[PDB]
Amino acid sequence: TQIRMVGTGSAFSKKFYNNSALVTFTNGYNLLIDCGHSVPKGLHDADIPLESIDGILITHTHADHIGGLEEVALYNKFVLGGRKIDLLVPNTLVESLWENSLKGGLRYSDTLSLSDYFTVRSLKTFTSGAARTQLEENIAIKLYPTFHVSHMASYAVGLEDRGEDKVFYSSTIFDEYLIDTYSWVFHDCQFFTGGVHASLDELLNYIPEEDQDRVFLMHYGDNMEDGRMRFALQGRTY
Amino acid sequence: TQIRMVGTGSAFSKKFYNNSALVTFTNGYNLLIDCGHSVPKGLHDADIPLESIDGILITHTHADHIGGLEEVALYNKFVLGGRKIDLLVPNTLVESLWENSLKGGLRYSDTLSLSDYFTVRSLKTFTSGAARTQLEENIAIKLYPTFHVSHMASYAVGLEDRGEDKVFYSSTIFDEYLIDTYSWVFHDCQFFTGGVHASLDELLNYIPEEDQDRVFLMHYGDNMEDGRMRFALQGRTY
Ligand SMILES: [Zn+2]
Ligand SMILES: [Zn+2]
Ligand SMILES: [Zn+2]
Ligand SMILES: [Zn+2]
Repeated sequence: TQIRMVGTGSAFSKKFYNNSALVTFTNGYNLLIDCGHSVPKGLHDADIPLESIDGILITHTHADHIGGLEEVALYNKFVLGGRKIDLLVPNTLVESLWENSLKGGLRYSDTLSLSDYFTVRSLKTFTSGAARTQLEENIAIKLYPTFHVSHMASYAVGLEDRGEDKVFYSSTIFDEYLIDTYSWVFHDCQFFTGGVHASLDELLNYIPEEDQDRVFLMHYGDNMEDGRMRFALQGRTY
Repeated sequence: TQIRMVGTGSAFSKKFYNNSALVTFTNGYNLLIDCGHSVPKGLHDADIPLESIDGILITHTHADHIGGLEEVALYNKFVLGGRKIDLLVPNTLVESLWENSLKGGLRYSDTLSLSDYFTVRSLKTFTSGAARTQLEENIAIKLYPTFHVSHMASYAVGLEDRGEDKVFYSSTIFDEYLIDTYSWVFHDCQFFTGGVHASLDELLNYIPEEDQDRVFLMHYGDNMEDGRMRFALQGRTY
Protein backbone atom coordinates (compact mmCIF):
# COMPACT_ATOMS: atom_id res chain seq x y z
CA THR A 1 0.00 0.00 0.00
CA GLN A 2 1.64 3.19 -1.28
CA ILE A 3 0.38 6.63 -2.28
CA ARG A 4 1.56 8.96 -5.04
CA MET A 5 0.57 12.63 -4.99
CA VAL A 6 -0.30 13.46 -8.60
CA GLY A 7 -0.78 17.16 -7.92
CA THR A 8 -0.09 19.23 -4.80
CA GLY A 9 -1.05 22.85 -5.51
CA SER A 10 -4.24 24.68 -4.60
CA ALA A 11 -6.98 25.72 -7.02
CA PHE A 12 -5.01 28.71 -8.35
CA SER A 13 -1.51 27.21 -8.34
CA LYS A 14 0.54 27.31 -11.54
CA LYS A 15 3.68 25.33 -10.61
CA PHE A 16 1.86 22.27 -9.24
CA TYR A 17 -1.23 20.45 -10.48
CA ASN A 18 -4.61 20.05 -8.82
CA ASN A 19 -4.20 18.28 -5.47
CA SER A 20 -5.01 14.64 -6.26
CA ALA A 21 -3.90 11.37 -4.66
CA LEU A 22 -2.96 8.21 -6.57
CA VAL A 23 -3.41 5.27 -4.17
CA THR A 24 -2.50 1.71 -5.16
CA PHE A 25 -3.55 -0.95 -2.66
CA THR A 26 -2.19 -4.41 -1.85
CA ASN A 27 -4.68 -6.18 -4.15
CA GLY A 28 -3.57 -4.19 -7.21
CA TYR A 29 -6.46 -1.72 -6.98
CA ASN A 30 -5.45 1.75 -8.21
CA LEU A 31 -7.54 4.57 -6.73
CA LEU A 32 -7.48 8.26 -7.65
CA ILE A 33 -8.84 10.83 -5.18
CA ASP A 34 -10.32 13.86 -6.99
CA CYS A 35 -9.78 14.58 -10.71
CA GLY A 36 -9.53 18.26 -11.59
CA HIS A 37 -8.83 20.00 -14.87
CA SER A 38 -5.04 19.51 -14.65
CA VAL A 39 -5.10 16.04 -13.02
CA PRO A 40 -5.16 14.04 -16.30
CA LYS A 41 -2.08 16.04 -17.32
CA GLY A 42 -0.53 15.30 -13.93
CA LEU A 43 -1.16 11.63 -14.69
CA HIS A 44 0.46 12.03 -18.11
CA ASP A 45 3.47 13.69 -16.47
CA ALA A 46 3.84 10.91 -13.87
CA ASP A 47 3.98 8.37 -16.75
CA ILE A 48 1.03 6.33 -15.48
CA PRO A 49 -1.33 5.30 -18.32
CA LEU A 50 -4.99 6.06 -17.65
CA GLU A 51 -5.92 2.48 -18.62
CA SER A 52 -4.72 1.35 -15.17
CA ILE A 53 -7.28 3.43 -13.24
CA ASP A 54 -9.75 1.23 -11.37
CA GLY A 55 -11.71 3.79 -9.35
CA ILE A 56 -12.03 7.52 -8.76
CA LEU A 57 -13.03 9.10 -5.45
CA ILE A 58 -14.70 12.52 -5.32
CA THR A 59 -14.67 14.92 -2.36
CA HIS A 60 -15.59 18.14 -4.21
CA THR A 61 -18.22 19.35 -6.64
CA HIS A 62 -15.90 22.20 -7.71
CA ALA A 63 -13.75 22.72 -10.78
CA ASP A 64 -10.37 21.79 -9.32
CA HIS A 65 -11.59 18.28 -8.39
CA ILE A 66 -14.18 17.41 -11.08
CA GLY A 67 -12.70 19.21 -14.09
CA GLY A 68 -11.09 16.12 -15.60
CA LEU A 69 -14.04 13.77 -15.11
CA GLU A 70 -15.42 14.60 -18.56
CA GLU A 71 -12.00 13.79 -20.04
CA VAL A 72 -11.90 10.45 -18.19
CA ALA A 73 -15.32 9.47 -19.54
CA LEU A 74 -14.03 10.63 -22.93
CA TYR A 75 -11.01 8.33 -22.77
CA ASN A 76 -12.92 5.31 -21.45
CA LYS A 77 -15.96 5.39 -23.74
CA PHE A 78 -14.10 6.22 -26.98
CA VAL A 79 -10.60 4.73 -26.86
CA LEU A 80 -11.02 1.99 -24.23
CA GLY A 81 -14.23 0.55 -25.68
CA GLY A 82 -16.55 1.91 -23.00
CA ARG A 83 -14.75 0.46 -19.97
CA LYS A 84 -17.07 1.61 -17.18
CA ILE A 85 -14.98 1.99 -14.01
CA ASP A 86 -15.60 2.97 -10.38
CA LEU A 87 -16.68 6.53 -9.51
CA LEU A 88 -16.70 6.51 -5.70
CA VAL A 89 -19.02 9.42 -4.89
CA PRO A 90 -20.67 10.18 -1.53
CA ASN A 91 -24.46 10.03 -1.61
CA THR A 92 -25.10 13.74 -1.05
CA LEU A 93 -22.73 14.72 -3.90
CA VAL A 94 -24.40 12.57 -6.58
CA GLU A 95 -27.28 14.73 -7.82
CA SER A 96 -25.13 17.85 -7.40
CA LEU A 97 -22.35 16.32 -9.52
CA TRP A 98 -24.20 15.49 -12.75
CA GLU A 99 -27.09 17.96 -13.00
CA ASN A 100 -25.06 20.98 -11.85
CA SER A 101 -21.28 20.68 -12.10
CA LEU A 102 -21.33 18.74 -15.39
CA LYS A 103 -24.07 20.89 -17.00
CA GLY A 104 -26.44 17.91 -16.94
CA GLY A 105 -24.48 16.32 -19.78
CA LEU A 106 -21.04 16.19 -21.37
CA ARG A 107 -20.02 18.35 -24.32
CA TYR A 108 -18.60 15.94 -26.90
CA SER A 109 -21.02 13.07 -26.16
CA ASP A 110 -24.22 15.07 -25.66
CA THR A 111 -27.57 13.53 -24.69
CA LEU A 112 -27.94 10.09 -20.84
CA SER A 113 -26.93 10.19 -17.17
CA LEU A 114 -23.84 9.47 -15.08
CA SER A 115 -24.51 5.71 -15.00
CA ASP A 116 -23.62 5.55 -18.72
CA TYR A 117 -19.98 6.62 -18.22
CA PHE A 118 -19.18 5.22 -14.76
CA THR A 119 -20.39 2.63 -12.25
CA VAL A 120 -21.66 5.06 -9.62
CA ARG A 121 -20.74 3.72 -6.17
CA SER A 122 -22.93 5.82 -3.88
CA LEU A 123 -21.00 6.01 -0.62
CA LYS A 124 -22.78 6.44 2.71
CA THR A 125 -22.51 9.73 4.61
CA PHE A 126 -24.06 11.81 7.34
CA THR A 127 -23.22 14.99 9.21
CA SER A 128 -22.66 14.06 12.88
CA GLY A 129 -19.74 11.68 12.41
CA ALA A 130 -17.75 9.35 10.20
CA ALA A 131 -19.15 6.70 7.87
CA ARG A 132 -17.68 3.40 6.67
CA THR A 133 -18.32 1.86 3.25
CA GLN A 134 -16.80 -1.38 1.96
CA LEU A 135 -15.70 -1.69 -1.67
CA GLU A 136 -13.87 -4.95 -2.52
CA GLU A 137 -12.50 -7.76 -0.27
CA ASN A 138 -9.99 -5.51 1.54
CA ILE A 139 -10.88 -1.97 0.39
CA ALA A 140 -12.66 0.05 3.08
CA ILE A 141 -13.27 3.81 3.12
CA LYS A 142 -14.16 6.09 6.04
CA LEU A 143 -15.79 9.40 5.08
CA TYR A 144 -15.75 12.43 7.38
CA PRO A 145 -17.84 15.49 6.40
CA THR A 146 -15.48 18.46 6.33
CA PHE A 147 -16.46 22.13 6.22
CA HIS A 148 -15.10 23.97 3.19
CA VAL A 149 -17.45 26.68 1.93
CA SER A 150 -20.88 27.50 3.31
CA HIS A 151 -23.95 25.68 1.96
CA MET A 152 -21.79 23.04 0.27
CA ALA A 153 -20.62 19.60 1.38
CA SER A 154 -16.99 18.47 1.26
CA TYR A 155 -15.58 15.24 2.66
CA ALA A 156 -12.38 13.77 4.09
CA VAL A 157 -11.52 10.14 3.34
CA GLY A 158 -9.67 7.49 5.30
CA LEU A 159 -8.36 4.30 3.73
CA GLU A 160 -8.18 0.86 5.35
CA ASP A 161 -6.39 -1.93 3.49
CA ARG A 162 -7.17 -5.47 4.74
CA GLY A 163 -8.10 -4.09 8.15
CA GLU A 164 -5.34 -1.61 9.00
CA ASP A 165 -5.85 2.14 8.75
CA LYS A 166 -3.28 3.26 6.18
CA VAL A 167 -3.73 6.99 5.48
CA PHE A 168 -6.09 9.84 6.39
CA TYR A 169 -6.71 12.20 3.46
CA SER A 170 -8.35 15.53 4.31
CA SER A 171 -8.76 16.80 0.72
CA THR A 172 -11.03 21.56 4.16
CA ILE A 173 -10.70 24.38 6.70
CA PHE A 174 -8.92 24.11 10.05
CA ASP A 175 -11.12 21.56 11.81
CA GLU A 176 -10.57 21.65 15.57
CA TYR A 177 -11.71 18.05 16.21
CA LEU A 178 -9.32 15.75 14.36
CA ILE A 179 -8.80 12.01 14.75
CA ASP A 180 -5.05 11.62 14.11
CA THR A 181 -6.25 7.03 15.09
CA TYR A 182 -4.50 6.88 11.72
CA SER A 183 -1.03 5.90 10.54
CA TRP A 184 -0.49 8.84 8.17
CA VAL A 185 -2.32 12.13 7.67
CA PHE A 186 -2.34 14.37 4.59
CA HIS A 187 -3.87 17.75 5.42
CA ASP A 188 -4.87 20.78 3.37
CA CYS A 189 -2.48 23.65 4.12
CA GLN A 190 -2.78 27.35 3.34
CA PHE A 191 -0.32 30.24 3.60
CA PHE A 192 -2.84 32.93 4.62
CA THR A 193 -5.09 33.02 7.68
CA GLY A 194 -8.80 32.97 6.94
CA GLY A 195 -10.62 32.00 3.80
CA VAL A 196 -11.81 28.41 3.39
CA HIS A 197 -8.56 26.50 3.96
CA ALA A 198 -6.55 25.36 6.96
CA SER A 199 -3.56 27.68 7.23
CA LEU A 200 -0.04 26.68 8.24
CA ASP A 201 -0.04 28.81 11.40
CA GLU A 202 -3.27 27.15 12.57
CA LEU A 203 -1.49 23.81 12.17
CA LEU A 204 1.45 25.03 14.27
CA ASN A 205 -1.01 26.29 16.89
CA TYR A 206 -2.01 22.62 17.30
CA ILE A 207 1.42 20.99 17.11
CA PRO A 208 3.20 20.64 20.53
CA GLU A 209 2.55 16.90 20.97
CA GLU A 210 5.15 15.27 18.67
CA ASP A 211 2.50 13.86 16.33
CA GLN A 212 4.24 15.97 13.66
CA ASP A 213 6.02 12.88 12.28
CA ARG A 214 2.68 11.72 10.86
CA VAL A 215 1.41 14.99 9.37
CA PHE A 216 1.94 15.84 5.69
CA LEU A 217 0.89 19.11 4.09
CA MET A 218 -0.73 19.66 0.69
CA HIS A 219 -3.15 21.84 -1.28
CA TYR A 220 -1.13 25.02 -0.75
CA GLY A 221 -0.43 28.23 -2.62
CA ASP A 222 2.05 28.64 -5.44
CA ASN A 223 4.73 30.71 -3.66
CA MET A 224 6.29 27.63 -2.08
CA GLU A 225 9.95 28.52 -1.32
CA ASP A 226 10.09 26.79 2.08
CA GLY A 227 7.94 22.55 11.77
CA ARG A 228 8.66 18.82 11.83
CA MET A 229 5.83 18.29 9.34
CA ARG A 230 7.07 17.58 5.81
CA PHE A 231 5.25 18.87 2.75
CA ALA A 232 3.93 16.42 0.18
CA LEU A 233 6.46 16.35 -2.67
CA GLN A 234 4.89 16.16 -6.13
CA GLY A 235 6.13 13.10 -7.98
CA ARG A 236 7.31 11.23 -4.87
CA THR A 237 6.08 7.69 -4.26
CA TYR A 238 5.00 6.36 -0.85
CA THR B 1 -2.52 45.92 -33.71
CA GLN B 2 -0.96 42.53 -32.95
CA ILE B 3 -2.25 39.25 -31.54
CA ARG B 4 -0.56 36.74 -29.24
CA MET B 5 -1.95 33.22 -28.91
CA VAL B 6 -1.76 32.43 -25.19
CA GLY B 7 -2.87 28.83 -25.61
CA THR B 8 -3.42 26.75 -28.75
CA GLY B 9 -4.55 23.26 -27.71
CA SER B 10 -8.05 21.84 -27.57
CA ALA B 11 -10.03 21.09 -24.40
CA PHE B 12 -8.11 17.86 -23.68
CA SER B 13 -4.63 18.93 -24.80
CA LYS B 14 -1.72 18.53 -22.39
CA LYS B 15 1.19 20.13 -24.28
CA PHE B 16 -0.58 23.42 -25.08
CA TYR B 17 -2.90 25.56 -22.98
CA ASN B 18 -6.55 26.40 -23.53
CA ASN B 19 -6.98 28.17 -26.87
CA SER B 20 -7.07 31.87 -25.94
CA ALA B 21 -6.12 35.01 -27.86
CA LEU B 22 -4.27 38.00 -26.40
CA VAL B 23 -5.08 41.02 -28.59
CA THR B 24 -3.49 44.43 -28.00
CA PHE B 25 -4.94 47.24 -30.11
CA THR B 26 -3.48 50.52 -31.36
CA ASN B 27 -4.92 52.53 -28.45
CA GLY B 28 -3.16 50.37 -25.83
CA TYR B 29 -6.26 48.26 -25.12
CA ASN B 30 -5.34 44.68 -24.19
CA LEU B 31 -8.11 42.16 -24.91
CA LEU B 32 -8.21 38.47 -23.98
CA ILE B 33 -10.56 36.13 -25.86
CA ASP B 34 -11.76 33.26 -23.63
CA CYS B 35 -10.20 32.42 -20.23
CA GLY B 36 -10.13 28.71 -19.40
CA HIS B 37 -8.66 26.84 -16.47
CA SER B 38 -5.10 26.88 -17.86
CA VAL B 39 -5.24 30.36 -19.46
CA PRO B 40 -4.04 32.29 -16.36
CA LYS B 41 -1.06 29.92 -16.29
CA GLY B 42 -0.56 30.53 -20.01
CA LEU B 43 -0.48 34.24 -19.17
CA HIS B 44 2.06 33.58 -16.40
CA ASP B 45 4.20 31.60 -18.86
CA ALA B 46 4.08 34.36 -21.50
CA ASP B 47 5.40 36.82 -18.85
CA ILE B 48 2.46 39.22 -19.19
CA PRO B 49 1.24 40.47 -15.78
CA LEU B 50 -2.51 40.16 -15.28
CA GLU B 51 -2.66 43.81 -14.13
CA SER B 52 -2.46 44.86 -17.81
CA ILE B 53 -5.72 43.13 -18.82
CA ASP B 54 -8.36 45.65 -19.88
CA GLY B 55 -11.14 43.38 -21.14
CA ILE B 56 -12.07 39.72 -21.53
CA LEU B 57 -14.23 38.34 -24.34
CA ILE B 58 -16.25 35.15 -23.88
CA THR B 59 -17.42 32.82 -26.66
CA HIS B 60 -18.10 29.70 -24.56
CA THR B 61 -19.98 28.76 -21.41
CA HIS B 62 -17.80 25.64 -21.06
CA ALA B 63 -14.90 24.81 -18.79
CA ASP B 64 -12.04 25.35 -21.24
CA HIS B 65 -13.06 29.01 -21.82
CA ILE B 66 -14.57 30.13 -18.47
CA GLY B 67 -12.46 28.10 -16.04
CA GLY B 68 -10.11 30.95 -15.15
CA LEU B 69 -12.76 33.65 -14.75
CA GLU B 70 -13.10 32.92 -11.03
CA GLU B 71 -9.32 33.29 -10.70
CA VAL B 72 -9.39 36.62 -12.55
CA ALA B 73 -12.09 37.98 -10.23
CA LEU B 74 -9.97 36.61 -7.37
CA TYR B 75 -6.89 38.54 -8.51
CA ASN B 76 -8.74 41.79 -9.23
CA LYS B 77 -10.91 42.02 -6.12
CA PHE B 78 -8.26 40.92 -3.59
CA VAL B 79 -4.81 41.99 -4.81
CA LEU B 80 -5.68 44.80 -7.24
CA GLY B 81 -8.10 46.59 -4.89
CA GLY B 82 -11.27 45.57 -6.70
CA ARG B 83 -10.34 46.85 -10.16
CA LYS B 84 -13.52 46.04 -12.08
CA ILE B 85 -12.58 45.47 -15.73
CA ASP B 86 -14.40 44.64 -18.97
CA LEU B 87 -16.11 41.25 -19.40
CA LEU B 88 -17.30 41.35 -23.02
CA VAL B 89 -20.09 38.75 -23.02
CA PRO B 90 -22.78 38.26 -25.70
CA ASN B 91 -26.31 38.87 -24.45
CA THR B 92 -27.53 35.26 -24.72
CA LEU B 93 -24.53 33.95 -22.72
CA VAL B 94 -25.02 36.23 -19.69
CA GLU B 95 -27.62 34.41 -17.59
CA SER B 96 -26.09 31.07 -18.59
CA LEU B 97 -22.63 32.22 -17.46
CA TRP B 98 -23.28 33.20 -13.84
CA GLU B 99 -26.23 31.09 -12.66
CA ASN B 100 -25.03 27.87 -14.32
CA SER B 101 -21.35 27.71 -15.25
CA LEU B 102 -20.15 29.58 -12.14
CA LYS B 103 -22.50 27.74 -9.73
CA GLY B 104 -24.39 30.99 -9.11
CA GLY B 105 -21.47 32.28 -7.04
CA LEU B 106 -17.72 31.96 -6.60
CA ARG B 107 -16.12 29.64 -4.06
CA TYR B 108 -13.69 31.81 -2.09
CA SER B 109 -15.86 34.96 -2.11
CA ASP B 110 -19.27 33.38 -1.56
CA THR B 111 -22.55 35.32 -1.48
CA LEU B 112 -23.67 38.85 -5.09
CA SER B 113 -23.87 38.70 -8.89
CA LEU B 114 -21.50 39.09 -11.84
CA SER B 115 -21.71 42.90 -11.78
CA ASP B 116 -19.70 42.88 -8.53
CA TYR B 117 -16.55 41.39 -10.10
CA PHE B 118 -16.69 42.76 -13.66
CA THR B 119 -18.30 45.52 -15.73
CA VAL B 120 -20.60 43.31 -17.79
CA ARG B 121 -20.63 44.60 -21.39
CA SER B 122 -23.66 42.81 -22.84
CA LEU B 123 -22.86 42.46 -26.54
CA LYS B 124 -25.62 42.30 -29.15
CA THR B 125 -26.35 39.04 -30.97
CA PHE B 126 -28.90 37.22 -33.06
CA THR B 127 -29.07 34.00 -35.04
CA SER B 128 -29.56 34.92 -38.71
CA GLY B 129 -26.37 36.93 -39.21
CA ALA B 130 -23.53 38.95 -37.76
CA ALA B 131 -23.82 41.71 -35.17
CA ARG B 132 -21.66 44.79 -34.54
CA THR B 133 -21.03 46.33 -31.12
CA GLN B 134 -18.81 49.34 -30.42
CA LEU B 135 -16.61 49.44 -27.32
CA GLU B 136 -14.24 52.44 -27.14
CA GLU B 137 -13.30 55.11 -29.75
CA ASN B 138 -11.76 52.61 -32.20
CA ILE B 139 -12.67 49.19 -30.76
CA ALA B 140 -15.42 47.44 -32.74
CA ILE B 141 -16.46 43.79 -32.52
CA LYS B 142 -18.47 41.68 -34.98
CA LEU B 143 -20.11 38.58 -33.50
CA TYR B 144 -21.14 35.61 -35.64
CA PRO B 145 -23.18 32.80 -34.00
CA THR B 146 -21.28 29.57 -34.61
CA PHE B 147 -22.62 26.04 -34.14
CA HIS B 148 -20.62 23.99 -31.64
CA VAL B 149 -22.78 21.56 -29.66
CA SER B 150 -26.54 21.18 -29.91
CA HIS B 151 -28.80 23.33 -27.71
CA MET B 152 -25.92 25.66 -26.82
CA ALA B 153 -24.75 28.96 -28.30
CA SER B 154 -21.15 29.64 -29.32
CA TYR B 155 -19.86 32.71 -31.15
CA ALA B 156 -17.11 33.81 -33.52
CA VAL B 157 -15.64 37.29 -33.15
CA GLY B 158 -14.18 39.74 -35.63
CA LEU B 159 -12.07 42.72 -34.60
CA GLU B 160 -11.99 46.14 -36.27
CA ASP B 161 -9.39 48.67 -35.10
CA ARG B 162 -10.09 52.30 -36.11
CA GLY B 163 -12.18 51.10 -39.05
CA GLU B 164 -10.14 48.33 -40.66
CA ASP B 165 -10.99 44.66 -40.20
CA LYS B 166 -7.91 43.19 -38.52
CA VAL B 167 -8.56 39.53 -37.65
CA PHE B 168 -11.41 37.01 -37.73
CA TYR B 169 -11.38 34.68 -34.71
CA SER B 170 -13.58 31.58 -34.95
CA SER B 171 -13.02 30.30 -31.38
CA THR B 172 -16.80 25.91 -33.86
CA ILE B 173 -17.60 23.12 -36.32
CA PHE B 174 -16.92 23.24 -40.07
CA ASP B 175 -19.23 26.08 -41.11
CA GLU B 176 -19.89 25.99 -44.85
CA TYR B 177 -20.73 29.71 -45.18
CA LEU B 178 -17.63 31.67 -44.20
CA ILE B 179 -16.81 35.33 -44.80
CA ASP B 180 -13.02 35.25 -45.36
CA THR B 181 -13.91 39.98 -46.01
CA TYR B 182 -11.20 39.85 -43.34
CA SER B 183 -7.45 40.39 -43.31
CA TRP B 184 -6.55 37.36 -41.17
CA VAL B 185 -8.53 34.30 -40.06
CA PHE B 186 -7.86 32.02 -37.09
CA HIS B 187 -9.97 28.86 -37.34
CA ASP B 188 -10.64 25.94 -35.03
CA CYS B 189 -8.96 22.82 -36.42
CA GLN B 190 -9.45 19.16 -35.52
CA PHE B 191 -7.56 16.01 -36.47
CA PHE B 192 -10.57 13.66 -36.61
CA THR B 193 -13.64 13.90 -38.82
CA GLY B 194 -16.91 14.37 -36.98
CA GLY B 195 -17.55 15.50 -33.45
CA VAL B 196 -18.11 19.20 -32.76
CA HIS B 197 -14.99 20.71 -34.34
CA ALA B 198 -13.88 21.67 -37.83
CA SER B 199 -11.42 19.01 -38.97
CA LEU B 200 -8.29 19.59 -41.03
CA ASP B 201 -9.52 17.54 -44.00
CA GLU B 202 -12.73 19.59 -44.15
CA LEU B 203 -10.52 22.69 -44.38
CA LEU B 204 -8.54 21.17 -47.26
CA ASN B 205 -11.83 20.26 -48.96
CA TYR B 206 -12.46 24.04 -49.12
CA ILE B 207 -8.96 25.24 -50.02
CA PRO B 208 -8.30 25.44 -53.83
CA GLU B 209 -8.60 29.23 -54.13
CA GLU B 210 -5.24 30.50 -52.77
CA ASP B 211 -6.85 32.17 -49.75
CA GLN B 212 -4.64 29.82 -47.71
CA ASP B 213 -2.17 32.64 -47.01
CA ARG B 214 -4.74 34.18 -44.64
CA VAL B 215 -5.87 31.05 -42.78
CA PHE B 216 -4.34 30.08 -39.43
CA LEU B 217 -5.23 26.92 -37.51
CA MET B 218 -5.78 26.51 -33.77
CA HIS B 219 -7.71 24.59 -31.11
CA TYR B 220 -6.35 21.20 -32.18
CA GLY B 221 -5.50 17.90 -30.55
CA ASP B 222 -2.34 17.14 -28.63
CA ASN B 223 -0.60 14.80 -31.10
CA MET B 224 0.76 17.70 -33.15
CA GLU B 225 3.87 16.39 -34.99
CA ASP B 226 3.16 18.16 -38.30
CA GLY B 227 -1.35 22.81 -46.93
CA ARG B 228 -0.24 26.42 -47.28
CA MET B 229 -2.09 27.24 -44.04
CA ARG B 230 0.26 27.73 -41.09
CA PHE B 231 -0.67 26.61 -37.59
CA ALA B 232 -0.83 29.15 -34.78
CA LEU B 233 2.44 28.87 -32.86
CA GLN B 234 2.05 29.18 -29.09
CA GLY B 235 4.16 32.03 -27.76
CA ARG B 236 4.54 33.80 -31.12
CA THR B 237 3.61 37.48 -31.40
CA TYR B 238 1.70 38.99 -34.33
ZN1 LIG C 1 -8.60 20.39 -2.90
ZN1 LIG D 1 -11.62 22.40 -1.55
ZN1 LIG E 1 -12.18 26.66 -27.92
ZN1 LIG F 1 -15.69 25.04 -28.23
